[PDB]
Amino acid sequence: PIVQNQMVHQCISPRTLNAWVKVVEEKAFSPEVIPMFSALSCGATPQDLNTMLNTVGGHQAAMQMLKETINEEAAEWDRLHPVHPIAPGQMREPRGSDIAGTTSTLQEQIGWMTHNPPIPVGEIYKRWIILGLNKIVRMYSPTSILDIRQGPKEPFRDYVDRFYKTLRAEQASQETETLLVQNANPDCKTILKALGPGATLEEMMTACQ
Amino acid sequence: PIVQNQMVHQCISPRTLNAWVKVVEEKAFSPEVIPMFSALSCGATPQDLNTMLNTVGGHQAAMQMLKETINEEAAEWDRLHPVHPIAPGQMREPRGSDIAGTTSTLQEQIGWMTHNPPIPVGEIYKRWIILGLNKIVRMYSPTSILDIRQGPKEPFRDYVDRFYKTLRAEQASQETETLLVQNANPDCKTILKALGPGATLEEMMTACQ
Amino acid sequence: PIVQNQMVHQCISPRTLNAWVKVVEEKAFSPEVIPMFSALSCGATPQDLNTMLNTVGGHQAAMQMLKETINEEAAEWDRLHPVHPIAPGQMREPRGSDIAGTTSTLQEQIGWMTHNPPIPVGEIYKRWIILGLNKIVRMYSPTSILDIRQGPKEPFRDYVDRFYKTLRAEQASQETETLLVQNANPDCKTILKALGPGATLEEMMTACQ
Amino acid sequence: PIVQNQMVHQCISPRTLNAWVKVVEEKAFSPEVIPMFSALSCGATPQDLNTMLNTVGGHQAAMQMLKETINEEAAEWDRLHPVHPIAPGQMREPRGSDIAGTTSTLQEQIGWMTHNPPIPVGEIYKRWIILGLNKIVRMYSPTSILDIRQGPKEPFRDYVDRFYKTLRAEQASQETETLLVQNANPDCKTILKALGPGATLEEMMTACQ
Amino acid sequence: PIVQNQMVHQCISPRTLNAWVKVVEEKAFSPEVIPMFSALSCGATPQDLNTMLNTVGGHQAAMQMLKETINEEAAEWDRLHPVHPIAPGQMREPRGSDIAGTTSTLQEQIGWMTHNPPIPVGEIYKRWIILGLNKIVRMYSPTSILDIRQGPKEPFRDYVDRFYKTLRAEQASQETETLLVQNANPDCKTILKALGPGATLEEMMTACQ
Amino acid sequence: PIVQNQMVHQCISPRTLNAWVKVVEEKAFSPEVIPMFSALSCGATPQDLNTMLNTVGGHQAAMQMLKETINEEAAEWDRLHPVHPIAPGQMREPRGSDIAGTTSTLQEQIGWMTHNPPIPVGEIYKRWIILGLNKIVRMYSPTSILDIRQGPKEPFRDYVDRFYKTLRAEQASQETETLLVQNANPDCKTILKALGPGATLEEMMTACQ
Ligand SMILES: Cc1[nH]c2ccccc2c1CC(=O)N[C@@H](Cc1ccccc1)C(=O)N(C)c1ccccc1
Ligand SMILES: Cc1[nH]c2ccccc2c1CC(=O)N[C@@H](Cc1ccccc1)C(=O)N(C)c1ccccc1
Ligand SMILES: Cc1[nH]c2ccccc2c1CC(=O)N[C@@H](Cc1ccccc1)C(=O)N(C)c1ccccc1
Ligand SMILES: Cc1[nH]c2ccccc2c1CC(=O)N[C@@H](Cc1ccccc1)C(=O)N(C)c1ccccc1
Ligand SMILES: Cc1[nH]c2ccccc2c1CC(=O)N[C@@H](Cc1ccccc1)C(=O)N(C)c1ccccc1
Ligand SMILES: Cc1[nH]c2ccccc2c1CC(=O)N[C@@H](Cc1ccccc1)C(=O)N(C)c1ccccc1
Ligand SMILES: [Cl-]
Ligand SMILES: [Cl-]
Ligand SMILES: [Cl-]
Ligand SMILES: [Cl-]
Ligand SMILES: [Cl-]
Ligand SMILES: [Cl-]
Repeated sequence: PIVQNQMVHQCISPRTLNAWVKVVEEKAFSPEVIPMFSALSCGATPQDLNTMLNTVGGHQAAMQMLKETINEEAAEWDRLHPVHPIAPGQMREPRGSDIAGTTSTLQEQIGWMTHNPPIPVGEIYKRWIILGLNKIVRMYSPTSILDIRQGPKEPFRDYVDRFYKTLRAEQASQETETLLVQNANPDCKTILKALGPGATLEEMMTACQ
Repeated sequence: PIVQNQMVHQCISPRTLNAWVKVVEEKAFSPEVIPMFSALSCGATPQDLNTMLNTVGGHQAAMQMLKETINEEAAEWDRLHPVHPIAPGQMREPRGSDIAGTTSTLQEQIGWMTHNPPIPVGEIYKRWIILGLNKIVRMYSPTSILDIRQGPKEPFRDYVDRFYKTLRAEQASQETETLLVQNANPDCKTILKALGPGATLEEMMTACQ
Repeated sequence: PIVQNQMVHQCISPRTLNAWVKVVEEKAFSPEVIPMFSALSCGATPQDLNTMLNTVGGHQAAMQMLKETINEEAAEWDRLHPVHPIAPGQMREPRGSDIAGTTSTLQEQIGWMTHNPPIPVGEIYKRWIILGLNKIVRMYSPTSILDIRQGPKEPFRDYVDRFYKTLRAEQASQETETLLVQNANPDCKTILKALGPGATLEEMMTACQ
Repeated sequence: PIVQNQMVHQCISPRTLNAWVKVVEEKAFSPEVIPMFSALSCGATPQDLNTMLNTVGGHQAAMQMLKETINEEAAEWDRLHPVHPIAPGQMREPRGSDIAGTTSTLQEQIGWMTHNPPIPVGEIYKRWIILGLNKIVRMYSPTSILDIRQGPKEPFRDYVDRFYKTLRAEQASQETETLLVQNANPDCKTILKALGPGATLEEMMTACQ
Repeated sequence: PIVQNQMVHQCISPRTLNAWVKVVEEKAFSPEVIPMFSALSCGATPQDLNTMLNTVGGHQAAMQMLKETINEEAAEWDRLHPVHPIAPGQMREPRGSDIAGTTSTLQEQIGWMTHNPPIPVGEIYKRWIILGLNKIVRMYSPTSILDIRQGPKEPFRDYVDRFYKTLRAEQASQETETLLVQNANPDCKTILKALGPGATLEEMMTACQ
Repeated sequence: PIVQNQMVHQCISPRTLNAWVKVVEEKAFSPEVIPMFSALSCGATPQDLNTMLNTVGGHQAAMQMLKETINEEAAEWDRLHPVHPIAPGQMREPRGSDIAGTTSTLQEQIGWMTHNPPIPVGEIYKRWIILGLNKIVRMYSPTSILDIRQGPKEPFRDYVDRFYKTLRAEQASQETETLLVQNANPDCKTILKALGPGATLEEMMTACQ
């Protein structure tokens, strides 16, 4: 990544590398994997981002979907930012493929990211990757919120956990009280109805405790 | 977070990230998880705080209660601190949503936290989160102190552990001798009665050892 | 804690935090936990010390005894050092509750600890905590030294280990040859008697090997 | 490796050393081992690269293939860059065997890598090694893409994972929609045929979900 | 410990603390524990050395022998270096109890160790401790070298391992070919006799392979 | 070790210490242990090298062979470099025993290693140790290359792994195609014969796949 000390390039650490590999091995593409990726790739160059994605073994259906998303965003970038035999020793303008690190060198990437003003190719590429990762999360979300209904003897708290877990995956962690009540079991629904509208989640959970 | 070297921004470390994820996985929302969160988020930006909260998988009923608490505190902040097309290159005043990191950039957050004098948006947001976490702890406290009574053959020490464990959860670690005696078993109660008032916990525990 | 680079404040590390939590989980309040706490809290602010104590789940009977000890020492501090509407921008004198971190801010704590000359509130508070921890160790010491006697077929070395383990807990690691001999079994006692007085532990152990 | 602070030599870290040894022990020569090697050997001298390769126990058939590849590339380097009793205290030009670290000292390697302009012998040697590693990956790829066909009751997602896993190994992670459809089972093939051409992978996977 | 940056005091690290605790837990007082202690206590103050010794739970017979050894060496130090109401703001001369850290403060210890010329109280105290540890190792050595004899079907290599393991413990790793031959089994003894004198260990082991 | 910042002495790290102990515990004296030792002892003083060797428990037959090798090399050093009551405050010339750290202090070792020009006693001693370690590896190599022959149903790849593993141990990783073919089973030998001479290992392995 690029870090302070002056802004200088640093090697990706074994700790960072292992942390990413392990979270994928344990969590696959549960929603919480996205903010972990984002956090672990803080200051990342496009090379660093490709490194992290490449260290993943398996999950290749998802990674191909990721590739396709990246290619679309790169095509759109080029449409919005067309580049014009470059002047000797001068910084060239990055194309989509340069941002994704397929046609740019590390030194070029460092040049853009540390320029004044910077062309933040690390942040732009991360944005495309996170967009692709959110799509994978939505695809792999196993259950519709319509099918999350409280069991006859399921504690209300356990039901609320499932409801908001499902909502998070279906929306890729991007921001329902009435539906929560509607999908509650008849005993807790009666109690929640009696609370009326404007009840907080805390109050609803206390009531069905 | 923001740290010294001059006050500069640093990437959240994999060690910090993993420590938070693991403590939640092992301890859920036992009271001791709060001071761990506070300690692990030392110097945290609002982005860092959202990162830590987002890395948590599951417990989504609690996180939604947390969200609601944050939104209330943000609404109250705006009521107390209304903001007035900003002057070119000047620092704007943070709204509630800027403190919670939904409408502020990392650079803006860095600007407020390192300003002279600082607008400590990291500390303000942490305060709202801890307030929400304490409510979760109180909600998930399984037992009333009224039901913590010493067993006929339960060692006094074991009883005192349960009593103060329960008191801590019920009060979210925010600061009873008579009730302790009252809920003791008849043999130890007789002994403690004979000690009289003004006995320390140490003396009470020695007496029923 | 406060450390050198100039004396500056640093965030407590995840390594330190986890080390303390784990040693308590594994060793409870065996004597060796005290020097570990002292070592892990090197340079600690009162906030850091409260953090470490708060990260402990369970053992709440002991922590309440710790609280009581802290409150006594704070009351005594105030008796010895009474404080007199403070001058603008000037350092106030710490009360007992400021040293224990209940009524002082981190910035105030940093101010006292790094002042010239320093008011070492971190060291003063640690002293009160260690005093409380030593009392817990003495309370939880399961066996009197009077009951540590060598078994008929127990190796002398194994007996000496138990004797000095017990002595350490009973005295909270704060500094017997005749009693060691007296509590030895008849065969080793005969041999040790024949060595006479002035025998070192090494010589005694060699003799009953 | 060589790193910034001025460009200076640093000892390879135990963390780096162990990370490489462990990834080989767990993953052998699965494709994802290559980007891990590349990442762990960031800034590596030829000595460092030989160190990492030498710390591997077993897999000696592969390492001999690696040796042969390195020797070929070294022979080609010498053909392209012939060297001409060197001037006192002056930098000599590296031969193939100097780049591979068999006939060069660490100090010479440091001299080339930190020269102005640099002769990047660490990067040149890594390139030869990665070339050899990609060949090992292609050799050890157990299955042809022609044999990856969707099972009668195999979920489409599971099939796509195998297809792109196989494609990655066969091509050593160096960059098929029609073949994917062709190798799908009759039920999903019917559905995919009906989507027509121009369908993204996402759309194809949604359709056969 | 005291380290470079100027010679400054640093807190003992959790890594160092845990490494010492664990090596004792796993190896007790096998000979190899001594050089580990010495290495882990590099630059240690007397306080640091007491910390490390105090973090050990159990083994209290050995630690009491250690105490006695330390007290003897302290008594001898005072005999050799008698100290003479000290001049204001001046460095006092350390007594035995100051070197062992029972009557000296950390600041005094830092003063002696970083003085010009230094009074290396950390190194002097470590020397006394290692002397005591070597005695513990000799005491706990379970077997005399006279009882290490090669089994009828024991591989010569396995016998040599036991012989030199025993010799190391008996001598506390402080520096026999004829005895090695003498204690060999009749078949290997015949072969070694035929080699004659002046045979290296390598040659002897090859011969009885 | 000695490292850059100016060349200064640093304490050997707990990570380094543990890494060496563990690799020996897991790998004994498999060939790959040598480059690990070399890598872990980067910049090592003779004291550091003795530390690492001393932290090893067991394997004492091998360590005695190591001792003997070191003593021979020290004797040869003295023969080649005889030393001549030294001038006050001046650097003395190191003897063999000074290089091996038996008669030299750490400060003397630091003096030689950081002198201009340096007398690299750390590198000289490491060379003697590695020479001794290579001999141990050759001694403990369990199998002659003459006995590595492909099984009737053993995959060619598995056979090549054994062949080059054996060759590495027999030669202590110091640099056969005809012998590889000669020791292949009759079916693969027929195929390899038909390839003719000049076949690479890759081609041979593809042919017998
Ligand atoms: C964790 C989570 N669950 C969801 C369910 C449905 C939709 C989105 C989500 C999210 C992501 C989610 O909303 N995460 C929060 C952080 C957070 C996490 C946990 C508790 C409180 C705050 C976040 O990133 N931001 C910017 C945020 C902050 C305050 C209020 C609203 C949003
Ligand atoms: C740990 C704990 N148990 C409780 C039970 C009921 C109510 C609150 C709690 C707490 C939190 C709790 O009180 N923690 C203590 C720190 C502490 C922890 C353990 C032992 C001694 C001191 C704390 O944070 N502060 C500021 C404090 C310090 C000294 C006296 C009183 C309070
Ligand atoms: C470890 C231990 N066991 C005891 C039994 C009864 C009373 C006290 C104790 C102690 C604490 C104990 O005495 N620890 C020792 C350090 C130590 C530990 C182990 C071996 C040698 C020295 C200590 O802290 N100091 C200051 C000390 C140093 C030298 C002589 C006497 C005391
Ligand atoms: C991971 C993978 N699977 C493959 C299958 C066939 C051929 C090659 C491969 C690769 C390597 C692979 O292509 N890795 C990608 C990084 C990557 C990994 C995972 C998802 C998205 C991007 C890469 O290194 N680069 C330079 C790249 C970046 C964007 C588009 C195309 C290529
Ligand atoms: C490891 C060991 N085994 C022994 C058996 C009997 C007596 C002493 C010992 C020792 C300690 C032992 O001798 N350790 C060696 C280091 C060493 C360890 C292993 C192999 C080679 C060199 C040592 O510390 N020094 C100073 C040394 C160095 C070279 C020659 C002689 C001594
Ligand atoms: C790993 C190994 N196996 C062997 C079998 C017989 C003889 C020696 C060995 C060695 C040591 C071995 O040769 N290691 C290689 C590094 C290496 C390791 C693995 C693959 C490619 C290169 C090495 O140290 N050097 C200097 C080297 C580099 C390029 C060509 C030839 C030698
Ligand atoms: Cl893969
Ligand atoms: Cl979730
Ligand atoms: Cl608790
Ligand atoms: Cl091998
Ligand atoms: Cl103990
Ligand atoms: Cl040993």
